[PDB]
Amino acid sequence: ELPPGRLATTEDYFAQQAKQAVTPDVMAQLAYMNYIDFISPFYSRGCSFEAWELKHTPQRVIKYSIAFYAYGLASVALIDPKLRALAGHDLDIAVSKMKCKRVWGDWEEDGFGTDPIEKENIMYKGHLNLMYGLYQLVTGSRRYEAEHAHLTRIIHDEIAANPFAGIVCEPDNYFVQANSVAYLSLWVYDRLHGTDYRAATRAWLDFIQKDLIDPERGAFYLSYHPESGAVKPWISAYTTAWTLAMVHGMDPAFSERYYPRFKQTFVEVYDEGRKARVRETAGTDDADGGVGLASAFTLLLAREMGDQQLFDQLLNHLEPPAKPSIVSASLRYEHPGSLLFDELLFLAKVHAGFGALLRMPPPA
Amino acid sequence: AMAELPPGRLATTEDYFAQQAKQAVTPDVMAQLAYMNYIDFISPFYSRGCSFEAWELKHTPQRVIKYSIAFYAYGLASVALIDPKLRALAGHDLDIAVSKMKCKRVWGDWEEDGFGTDPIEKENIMYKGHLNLMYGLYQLVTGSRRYEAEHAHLTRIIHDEIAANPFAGIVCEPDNYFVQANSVAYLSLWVYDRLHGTDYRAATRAWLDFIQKDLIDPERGAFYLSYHPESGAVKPWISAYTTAWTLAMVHGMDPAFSERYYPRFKQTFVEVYDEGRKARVRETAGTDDADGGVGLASAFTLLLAREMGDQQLFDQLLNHLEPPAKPSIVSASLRYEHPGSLLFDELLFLAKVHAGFGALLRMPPPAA
Amino acid sequence: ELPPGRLATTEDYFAQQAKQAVTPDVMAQLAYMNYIDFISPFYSRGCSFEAWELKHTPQRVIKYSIAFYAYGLASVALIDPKLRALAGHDLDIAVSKMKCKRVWGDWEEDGFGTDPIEKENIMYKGHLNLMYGLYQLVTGSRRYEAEHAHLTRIIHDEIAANPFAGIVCEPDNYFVQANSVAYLSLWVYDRLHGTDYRAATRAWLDFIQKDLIDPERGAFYLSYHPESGAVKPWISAYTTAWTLAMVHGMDPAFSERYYPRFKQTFVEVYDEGRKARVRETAGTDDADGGVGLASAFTLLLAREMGDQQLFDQLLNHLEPPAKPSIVSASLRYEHPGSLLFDELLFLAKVHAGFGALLRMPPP
Amino acid sequence: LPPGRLATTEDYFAQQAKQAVTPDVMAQLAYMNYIDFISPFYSRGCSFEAWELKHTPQRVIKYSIAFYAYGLASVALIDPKLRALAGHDLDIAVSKMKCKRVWGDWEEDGFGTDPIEKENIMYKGHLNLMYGLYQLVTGSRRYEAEHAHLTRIIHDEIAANPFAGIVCEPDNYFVQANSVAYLSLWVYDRLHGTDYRAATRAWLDFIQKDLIDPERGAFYLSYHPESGAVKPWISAYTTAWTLAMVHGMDPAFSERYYPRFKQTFVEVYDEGRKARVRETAGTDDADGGVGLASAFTLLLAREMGDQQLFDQLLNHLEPPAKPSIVSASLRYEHPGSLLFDELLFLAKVHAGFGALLRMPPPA
Amino acid sequence: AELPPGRLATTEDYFAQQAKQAVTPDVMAQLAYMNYIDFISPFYSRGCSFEAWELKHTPQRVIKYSIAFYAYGLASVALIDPKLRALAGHDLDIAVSKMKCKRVWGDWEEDGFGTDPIEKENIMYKGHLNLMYGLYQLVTGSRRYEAEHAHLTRIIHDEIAANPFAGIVCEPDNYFVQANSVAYLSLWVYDRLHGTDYRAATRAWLDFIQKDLIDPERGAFYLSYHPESGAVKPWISAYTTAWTLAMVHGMDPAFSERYYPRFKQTFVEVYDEGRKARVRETAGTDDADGGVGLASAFTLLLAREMGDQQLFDQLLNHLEPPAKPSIVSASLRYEHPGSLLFDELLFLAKVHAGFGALLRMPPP
Repeated sequence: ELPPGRLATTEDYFAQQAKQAVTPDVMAQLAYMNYIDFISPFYSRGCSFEAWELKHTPQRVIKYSIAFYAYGLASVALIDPKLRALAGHDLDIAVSKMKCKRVWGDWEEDGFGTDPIEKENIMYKGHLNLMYGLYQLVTGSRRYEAEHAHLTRIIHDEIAANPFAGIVCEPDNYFVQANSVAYLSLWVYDRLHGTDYRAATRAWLDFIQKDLIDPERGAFYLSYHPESGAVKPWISAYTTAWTLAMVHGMDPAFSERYYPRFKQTFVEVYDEGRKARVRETAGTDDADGGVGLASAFTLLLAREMGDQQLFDQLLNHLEPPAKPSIVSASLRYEHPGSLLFDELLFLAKVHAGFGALLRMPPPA
Repeated sequence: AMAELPPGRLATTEDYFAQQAKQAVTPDVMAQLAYMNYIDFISPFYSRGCSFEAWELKHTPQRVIKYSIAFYAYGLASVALIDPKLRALAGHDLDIAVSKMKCKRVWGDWEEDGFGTDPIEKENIMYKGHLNLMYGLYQLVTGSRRYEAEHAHLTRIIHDEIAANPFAGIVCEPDNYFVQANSVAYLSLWVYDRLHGTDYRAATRAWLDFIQKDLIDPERGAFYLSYHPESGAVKPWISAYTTAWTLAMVHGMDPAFSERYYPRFKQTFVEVYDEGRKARVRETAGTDDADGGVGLASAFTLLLAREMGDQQLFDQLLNHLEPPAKPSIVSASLRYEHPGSLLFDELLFLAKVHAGFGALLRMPPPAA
Repeated sequence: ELPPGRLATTEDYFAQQAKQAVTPDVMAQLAYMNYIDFISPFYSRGCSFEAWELKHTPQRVIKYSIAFYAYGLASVALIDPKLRALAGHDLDIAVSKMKCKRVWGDWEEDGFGTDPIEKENIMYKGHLNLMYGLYQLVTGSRRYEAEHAHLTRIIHDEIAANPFAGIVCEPDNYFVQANSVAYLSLWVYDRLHGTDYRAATRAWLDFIQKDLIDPERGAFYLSYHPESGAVKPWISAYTTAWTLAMVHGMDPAFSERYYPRFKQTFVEVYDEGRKARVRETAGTDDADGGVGLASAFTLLLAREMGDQQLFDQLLNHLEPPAKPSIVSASLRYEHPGSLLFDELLFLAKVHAGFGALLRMPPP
Repeated sequence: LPPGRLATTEDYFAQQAKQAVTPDVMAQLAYMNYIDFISPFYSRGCSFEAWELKHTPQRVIKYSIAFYAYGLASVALIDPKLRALAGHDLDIAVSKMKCKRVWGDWEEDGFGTDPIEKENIMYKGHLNLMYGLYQLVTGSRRYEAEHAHLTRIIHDEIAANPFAGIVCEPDNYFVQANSVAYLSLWVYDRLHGTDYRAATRAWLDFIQKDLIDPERGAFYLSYHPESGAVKPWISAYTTAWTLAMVHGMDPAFSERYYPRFKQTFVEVYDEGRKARVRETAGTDDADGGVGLASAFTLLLAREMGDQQLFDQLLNHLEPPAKPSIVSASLRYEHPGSLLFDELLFLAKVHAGFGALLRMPPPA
Repeated sequence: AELPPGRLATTEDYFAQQAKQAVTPDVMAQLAYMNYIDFISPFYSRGCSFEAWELKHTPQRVIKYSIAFYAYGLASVALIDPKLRALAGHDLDIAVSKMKCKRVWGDWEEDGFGTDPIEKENIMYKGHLNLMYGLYQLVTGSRRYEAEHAHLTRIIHDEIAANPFAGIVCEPDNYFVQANSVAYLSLWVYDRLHGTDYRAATRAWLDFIQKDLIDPERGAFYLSYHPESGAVKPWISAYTTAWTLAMVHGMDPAFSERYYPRFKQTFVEVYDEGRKARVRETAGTDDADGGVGLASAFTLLLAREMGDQQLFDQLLNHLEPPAKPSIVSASLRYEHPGSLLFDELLFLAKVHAGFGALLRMPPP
């Protein structure tokens, strides 16, 4: 029923919404996130990052950690209405910390500018914009509404000005997965305000199927560089898994077309069908190369696509070697196997689908 | 059992509970006062200056220094009641405690976290609640008006913030409300009223009604971890160290409140073990693990057992906490080889001397 | 025939341009250079040097690392038209990083000035000027054309003002290899613009064949110091190998004359003809003394001169002990034997010749 | 000599009669003076390498300089041929004592930017005694204006206070720090024919109330005038230092308490050969607290003329510290306390604080 | 002549270099260490870069001595081999440039003595700088530093004229005979270049240092003099005496010839059946090379200055073999240098032509 190192069944994770209750291990993760003074990640809105120092999070990855926690908390709010207020509180803290210079300051240290939202920098500010929207869908609070409208207009105006569809992270550095976050943030703003910023999405989905995708492999190239026209000629599994998951919330048929191809290209089923692991690129047998996140993002994609078999296989690969334990009702891993480990396992366990988040029942 | 001395214990529970009646501290309490006061530069109460070598040597985290100073101060106030011959020394140490508490090393996390340059103007009640209680206890012990103008100013900030808030009490930064931090601030208003004949303590009844209605699970006798008034969230876990601290301070203001919940608190959290000889405290529900979270459930429950007059539980807890830390006396000064938690020597000192918060509130004026 | 411990045969490297495809290990090197967020050397145009921190590159060597990667990327553009846009993008990043104060700021820290291009400093600004030109040959982009024109004129004007042929790196410190880069940059500017800045080259080639070369040994002296007149009395293999490789792009006959003499002076064939290693100076049997780059620059010169036998012998010496491996389609060395290791083995495996780069067809 | 003793007690006590320091005292002066840059008395500049090498804590440097200075003043009385050297070293001691490395804890702790304006009597009492001893040894008026200014600050602060003496900070009064300040007034009066010392009788009357246990011959650790507190532990090092300096001003005072002090704190052991000093009551442990009870008792035994206890204490202190003489300079491999070489030097030479007050004028 | 165990070349070979007009191969390998490798060789650049000294762990306060002793050796290379004179001049230009950098003189300001290291006092620094200016111009004929040389020579002349004792202090109350020896020799060199008579002050100084500063029977100087107190530190010093007698031999040969045999009896220990020698730093000890640890190395320079081939051989047999020299790629390294300034002082003693020969160097 449960192999060593698994805490709950795949059936149990997929049934949380129908039961209106998170699993006990998800509650223990929420306790890790919230319980201990000063050192839990969601203790305070202040510019303190002790939880991330303790996990040895690299500075450039903090912005991804906060965002992926926020996306998981939005699904907790949909699963269990009794945890919606807590999830809203944690989302307020997530937005507050995301705005701290420890999180965005690499933009200035690299020489690109003193203001991280004014131009470009869509990985940072796409996540921030999606977070502002999810906070307001969950709580009904207008605390960040003026900032949200301002950043949504920046994103709209940059897309409208560019001859390619979307926005760069820096001059000649375009990433499809960073764009996927920014476009989903426009769908959320439209849900809140009755606007049509999402009308830009069709041009983007047409553009990314042109030279940014390998159609036979169902896989995006690593990056695009508009000034040279270059596409870096390696396909990327973690890039593809993230992008197809977010796109499925905006154009389900797009992701349904490429998902089986993606699986054939990258996913290695092993141990008699019990486990799976994901190769990061073509022309290798090695799993989880590059940034080391192909299997963890494919676990999120399997959840988004409703693929219980692949979800179970990947969590059987990822969770047992990391040695979970529950101490004083809080979850810890002795041997996290990647960056963003507890963040991505939490998000995949609770994820209700990006379309379900867009359609979240309005706040009491 | 209260007159037995287990291995790793320095004085009996009977001896600690008899100190006020005998008008003398135990020898190990005196040896703790020697640790606190004796060696130049490195003892914690050597000087009023902004020097923290004693805390560097113990590896105290910056955010915990304010609690270390405050818990030492609360124990020093009880030393003043136990032995009139030590009351002047306790007053001198309280002056140093207040002076160090005002140093930016102690409060400066407020500014580093981005909340402001002034740690008392608004919010921040754990820091400024302890500072306000310290100002009051210093003046009750000494009769000195050295800090009276600052005490009046901070008492009025606290009074005005309570009056302005729609919930009863003050936050620790927007949407972060802690019952234990508020308990300190309310007790500080009782002390100001004792010194000045005022009625700032009239706010207390609305606060006790609010925390009993909304923030306690009355059947378990246990408070929830925290309240977040903007979102309305209550973090849905009960906390033993939060509850032990809050019930101990509340017992000084409304004894009946803490007497109602104390037996239920013990059933919820306290594990008696070793054939009744020892006890250890679980931090939350749904676990068998002792002293999770911040690791202070047993140490705060030792203070609560002293406040409630529960000699049996005090003995059990001290039998769990003290022997593994390996106390000894060297050159008439107390040392521990293996302190078991943050705030270890501070909380064991406080629990060994504690006269009760009601007795501190009523401290008779000093001899001329 | 694949020699032990090698990734590809010498025949395979020399056939890349005819096959219009890089070898799989060259592609794996391009993956190392480009793939991983933040830590790959060609991730961003920003002033971030994590890739160089992870390799323990000394500050003073970063400028050479960037330039030698750039020179290899220009040959990738000629080998495979389908990788020309990638090579162009990487060259844009290389120019951007080369202008960062982390790269040039030793000039100011040493006390020489706040502006690294206005005078002297030809190793830095010679490489930057060659990189501006190669970027524009590969891409057709005029992004850096005004900066290129400005720096080409500074180089022209300094050559015209000096009584010796060329430019110093600081007062009394003249290096033939740094001048070779600067002169090659004038040939590239002339290819792009139809100018005649290269007309200064003949006076320079005449000058360096006086007190700066031992013509019998085919070897340059370490350095010249025009204020004292001093020539440092040691011959240098890495100085000679670099200089003869770049000179072969401007005056092939010069390098054809000295190359066999250079090999007799410095090159030790060993292991029954299978391997070779290069002595850095005369009067020693030790290989790869000094900066430790004689064998690696001789690998580049063997490629420039079309010498497949010596190329094979040197790569059999250099590559196996460094323990290459390919993980997730990206190349790593466990034990690089020198500074600039992956840069110089990359450049020598792809190098099409400096004259072929000069004559690169438009995009 | 028993292992780790360098000279007999008879030899130390006979130095003034022989007009010569012992060879180990000369080897200590060589440690103090010989090696460029790293000897403590090499230069008058604000360099503290000797103290960095001994790991002296910042707050202890002011005591180290002062105790060296007090030993140098006795060297000047022992051997007229070393009086000029002792004066030169005293000039450097005063110069270094004024450096912010030495006094700057006053500002870092938040008490003020001026270390002499008010309070801070441990620092400025030692500085004022040093100014006086420098002028007694040399006849130089180099520091006379500064000496007059600081003497007047001390006189005016004593006159303003309702308790007898001066605090180190508000509510922190130390009898041993006051003993230094009062002795500095006796030295100023010897030099100038003034009567600043008239304050001494009120101070000796005051410290024999709540600050001393007369039956034990022991001072309490500290007094806190704002609260009235006297810390309730007696202190051996505090008592030994205070009785030694007081014996120079009121010999009868120290003679009254010295036998009681010895009964309270001194343990003779090893068949009468050794002695060691407990720091407080209610312990069998020697040298607790700051770890200086035995070393200050060695100074007190010298001041009181107690050759037996001096020998017993030096037999305890010196051998385990493993002295040796290398190139005519004294080193200790295992100093047992802070201020170790300073206090053993001072006790070996000390002529008595009254003898320093009566020092004949220079030749 | 037989090569003693562990030596690179015979004493006969070092003493024959000037007559043969060629340096020995190990001296050439030392010049290669000094000049060959980019960035890390000490004489690579005129810039304020000290990597060579960082690699040897040279203390900051000793850098000024390292540069000066290299410079004095280079001046003798110029006399030994006309073909190396231009190289020696180039290296001397770099030596002067580096000597002027704040890393070299800045202890003067850090210790609190002033912002200008030449205006007054500080004769060890500025005496060496002044001698280096002169030797640079004798070797090259270059007037690059002539204005600075004239300025510093006048400062030294004016300070000697103002003082009631003969010479200049390092700091107030600290007078060192060896530091003064350098400053006086610098006046002889300025006079050789300019036909002036700044050297006229030398006789008063030689008279002065033969009073309380010398033990005439032992042929040994006291460690230091302190004019404000009148103190003379009561220990005689071998390294002080060896350096002073070497430089004085270039100005008053008879002075050093008088005291040299006495100095040897006082301090020099011959051992190993006459094969080796080592030098005691002070009286009243059997220990060799106490204090700063340079008595044997400075006595090797003095043996060379005085033409004493037997003592030179004995001292080099003591100093060089245990330091484990080797030649790698034609460049000299020591595995175990025995003291500060080790490769500098062995280089200088191996080439030294005599301070009188340097003073009278024939033109380029």
